[PDB]
Amino acid sequence: PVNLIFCYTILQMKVAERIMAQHPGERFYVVLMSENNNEKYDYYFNQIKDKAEWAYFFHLPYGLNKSFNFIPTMAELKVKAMLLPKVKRIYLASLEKVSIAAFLSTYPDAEIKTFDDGTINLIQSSSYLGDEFSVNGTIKRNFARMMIGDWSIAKTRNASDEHYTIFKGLKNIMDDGRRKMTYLPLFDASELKAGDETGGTVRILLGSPDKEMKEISEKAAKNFNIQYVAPHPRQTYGLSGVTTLNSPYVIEDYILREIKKNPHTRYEIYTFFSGAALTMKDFPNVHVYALKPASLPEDYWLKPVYALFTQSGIPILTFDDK
Amino acid sequence: PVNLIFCYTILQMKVAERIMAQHPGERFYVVLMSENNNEKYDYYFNQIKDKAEWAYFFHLPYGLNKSFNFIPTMAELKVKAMLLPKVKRIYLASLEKVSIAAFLSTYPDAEIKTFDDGTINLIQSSSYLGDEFSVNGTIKRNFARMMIGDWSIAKTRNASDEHYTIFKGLKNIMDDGRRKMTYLPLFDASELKAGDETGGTVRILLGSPDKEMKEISEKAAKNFNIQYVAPHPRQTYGLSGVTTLNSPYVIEDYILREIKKNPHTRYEIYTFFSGAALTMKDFPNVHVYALKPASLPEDYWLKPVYALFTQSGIPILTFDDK
Ligand SMILES: CC(=O)N[C@@H]1[C@@H](O)[C@@H](F)[C@@](OP(=O)(O)OC[C@H]2O[C@@H](n3ccc(N)nc3=O)[C@H](O)[C@@H]2O)(C(=O)O)O[C@H]1[C@H](O)[C@H](O)CO
Ligand SMILES: CC(=O)N[C@@H]1[C@@H](O)[C@@H](F)[C@@](OP(=O)(O)OC[C@H]2O[C@@H](n3ccc(N)nc3=O)[C@H](O)[C@@H]2O)(C(=O)O)O[C@H]1[C@H](O)[C@H](O)CO
Repeated sequence: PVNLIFCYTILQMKVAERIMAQHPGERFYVVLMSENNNEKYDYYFNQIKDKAEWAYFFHLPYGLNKSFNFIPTMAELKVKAMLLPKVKRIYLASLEKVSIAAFLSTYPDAEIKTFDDGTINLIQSSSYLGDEFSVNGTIKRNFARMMIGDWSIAKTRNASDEHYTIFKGLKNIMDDGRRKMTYLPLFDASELKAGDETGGTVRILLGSPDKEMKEISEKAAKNFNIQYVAPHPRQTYGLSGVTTLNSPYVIEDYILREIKKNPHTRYEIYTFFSGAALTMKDFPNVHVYALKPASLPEDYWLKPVYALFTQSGIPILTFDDK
Repeated sequence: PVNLIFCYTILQMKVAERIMAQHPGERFYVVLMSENNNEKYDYYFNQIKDKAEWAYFFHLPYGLNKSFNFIPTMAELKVKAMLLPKVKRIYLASLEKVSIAAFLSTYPDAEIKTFDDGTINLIQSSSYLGDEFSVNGTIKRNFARMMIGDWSIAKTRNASDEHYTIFKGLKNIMDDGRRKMTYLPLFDASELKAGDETGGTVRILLGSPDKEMKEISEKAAKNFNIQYVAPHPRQTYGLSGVTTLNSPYVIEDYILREIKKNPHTRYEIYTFFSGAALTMKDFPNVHVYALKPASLPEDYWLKPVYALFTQSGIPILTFDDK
């Protein structure tokens, strides 16, 4: 059972030390957040880091704080005012309305617009009320209760007049009639120039960052005659028996580039339900398949995942991974 | 007139690019906040950094986000729950109740306690209503209106039952009868062991981080026969004609150490109204003097500064710096 201490000055770090002293042997996680980095801050952060179970130094940019911990001189007031950006518009992910609410309030006249957080935006309200998520005290119900509370805040606090979504024609959690819904594709079909799939077929497995998925991935590659793996940005193990694509791009960027260079090629994307399937749903010459290993429980994924994939016309291919 | 974009994923960075594309030549400040650092995040941050006027990558710790931008698997839900700290107590600076309100709400059952932000805590409510701060549209009135709004939030939202102050016997802005006020000194007199000032006198000027203060500082040192300067943690210029103390400690730490080693020495601290004067007000064998250069306007400092210094028994020494 931990105590947290949040500090943004050296003296607050000393105070934090005094508090720790009065609670000897208890567990403390100390956070320092400052815009200034200099010898003294590091010296004092190191000091409190030796005394706490866990400490972190969040580094911020110069000018972030509109507020003052000290009593400013008139000059310091002038400097601060004539430095602050004059902000006309803030764009942020719908759920960042919750996590950065405090900052939005310091710019009450800015026009706010939101964009998809990601595939989280595709779970409808009524789905959070589903029986899956309605057992009191369970992990799934805590998730749903947390989402419902946050969407409510994102939708009704700090008014925003527009939401950009990257998912054409799936109902968005943000579409509540209090804002314009605007489709914002990741590409322009005009610049891509894809034509008829008269050329060949390229098969790619989307790698998983979970290492327990290694054998299952390797078995999928064989079972389905898949030439390539595109590793996940956080994937840290290698897959054998398949050609790994070493590219600097995430899959959507990689595939859009390859389509432009190969406008007649058929790309087949196979995945263990990555959100990239929903993100690439409407890319030309792209055909997504979901893979379902028999050895995983039917409820490995939440029910809305199957429903979005199915609504989106994405086949689910089951296979006995043994 | 700037636009801000806040992002916490790679794809949100692409979206941010699309938005920028639709607003060609306008000014954009882009912020990326993530717990994950890997090749792909840096590649994509660099990319958007080449496209925006200003961009920053705030690095956060692993686990910070209780929320999800994607639809989690059951396994990912389990991992997240069994990782989150069980928090019993949060200590934070009174004004951090405002800036980190969003985080407090994710731990609604934690006991919250606050401590001084700093000398800002010593300006009373009625003082913000002073005539100095009551001219509509001025920089001082915007400051007061901002403080009044934030203290109100800090005092009445997310209930906290106790405030630690480091300033004995000056009225605190947080003392509103909705919390215990607790004095928390920076030292124990029991461990310091200061005795009668039978030894010698040490005179120290507190350096200023403002370089326009250089000549004035150097003239003060001569006029007042001050042996030493203790530079401010952000001071970046050197003072001539005085011995600069090269120490790793801030003044309060330095002086407490020197007192313990020299319990009969008289320390005289001279300052251009540093908050360290108020912080060290009640240190044994310490005698603080405020310095007021004739060449600065009478309103260089705000009126509550003079009043706190005067209430605290701190002489103000005027001198014609020429
Ligand atoms: C905080 C957190 O966990 N974030 C995770 C990310 O670290 C990863 F863990 C995961 O990834 P997941 O659904 O599969 O896919 C998310 C994005 O990762 C890229 N990708 C994925 C697989 C692959 N083989 N090649 C790729 O290039 C695509 O751009 C895709 O749209 C997850 O659920 O495992 O979910 C994402 C976020 O949803 C995403 O990073 C931003 O939209
Ligand atoms: C964000 C921001 O501007 N922060 C500023 C700091 O960078 C500096 F700019 C200033 O400093 P100021 O009142 O003089 O004093 C603040 C603290 O700095 C240390 N000190 C100061 C002068 C000196 N010669 N030797 C020292 O060791 C002491 O610990 C003192 O209590 C300012 O008003 O100029 O105010 C502080 C904060 O109030 C302080 O850092 C935390 O309490």
